[PDB]
Amino acid sequence: TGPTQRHTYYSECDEFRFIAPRVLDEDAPPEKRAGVHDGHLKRAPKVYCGGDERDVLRVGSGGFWPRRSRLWGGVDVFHVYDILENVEGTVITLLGLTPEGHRVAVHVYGTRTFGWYRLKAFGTSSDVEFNCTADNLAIEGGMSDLPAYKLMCFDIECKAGGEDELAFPVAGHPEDLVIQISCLLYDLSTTALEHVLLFSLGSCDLPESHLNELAARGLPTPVVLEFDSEFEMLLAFMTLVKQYGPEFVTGYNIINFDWPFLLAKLTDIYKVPLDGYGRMNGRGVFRVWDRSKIKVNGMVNIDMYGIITDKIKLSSYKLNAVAEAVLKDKKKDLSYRDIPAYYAAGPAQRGVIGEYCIQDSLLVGQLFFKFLPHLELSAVARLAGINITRTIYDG
Ligand SMILES: [Ca+2]
Ligand SMILES: [Ca+2]
Repeated sequence: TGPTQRHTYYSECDEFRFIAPRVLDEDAPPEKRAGVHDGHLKRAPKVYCGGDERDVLRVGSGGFWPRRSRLWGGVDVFHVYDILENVEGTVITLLGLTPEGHRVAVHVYGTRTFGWYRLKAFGTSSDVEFNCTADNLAIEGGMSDLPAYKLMCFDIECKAGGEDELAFPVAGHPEDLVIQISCLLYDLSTTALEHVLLFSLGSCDLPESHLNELAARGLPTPVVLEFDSEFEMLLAFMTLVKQYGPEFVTGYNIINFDWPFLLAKLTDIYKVPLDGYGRMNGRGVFRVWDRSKIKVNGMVNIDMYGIITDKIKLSSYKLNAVAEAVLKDKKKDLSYRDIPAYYAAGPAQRGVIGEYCIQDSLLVGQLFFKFLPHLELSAVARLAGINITRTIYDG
């Protein structure tokens, strides 16, 4: 039988373009440690974690990252945060959470924005889905606290791989690789940090001092996901994005750098269709366009750089200067000038790259929870009668 509408995200993958820095071949002689390998490889993408080893696209009990996924590849009151329009007649899809924290999509038929509602083959990555008409819906008065939506705060590190290692990385150059992704998952209602993930191209041993500091701050112990190539890492990040499905996503300059870089790699280098990687399982919007906008269906992208430049007056809006100014937190900064020499040194030094990548995402979380931009944007979305996505990206 299978799904009525085809899922277009990778639920399976048995061959891919393998691109990796040759310096990770710590067993190879120096004459062959320069540049990147770039070829095809006929095996399933895989991820390593703490000595254990899994296929990236396998779903089961032993997963290295959290999921909020009912369906994978077809295998098996509410609060609305976002609304999709699609054709089946025009169907209006309300995306949301119940008080229990189940993900819902309610498909409203017969038509020709943020708050609680009452009711009176899935098209999406939800736990339950409903067909109804607009008369089956009413605003649930007396409910105003946000359900347990999830925020993903993320940051990429890139490494230019051409004859100048200090050159600004260009996504269209196959040898300019994403080498790490920090991915911090928070509960948006309680503000609790629930997971600290570091995606790493190559082996990566975070330092004891960093692990002890996070433990002393009472924060979750980081999970390091190690990968042999850029595609396996990018596929796994997108797999987490689809499987965990953070309703809100934040970062610093993620709209003008991180998202455009990732999506350029995924689209141009690897030929991965992005239209099933949002909330919808295929034929959904997932696009960056030019400073940039972004639309990912079912995901609210909030760039803290935009929020902060709009809100504080500063001599510099570099994340470090902002952290010193706003949080009073004097972050020590790893230079982009350091990254190539550290990356080539071994898993301990790639661990130092990892620490600073995690610390960056942690500051952006603190900034996020200070300004609470989602509260400002949802308030405007309610008042102005438009969805929160359009509230951000339209004038
Ligand atoms: Ca960033
Ligand atoms: Ca960074």
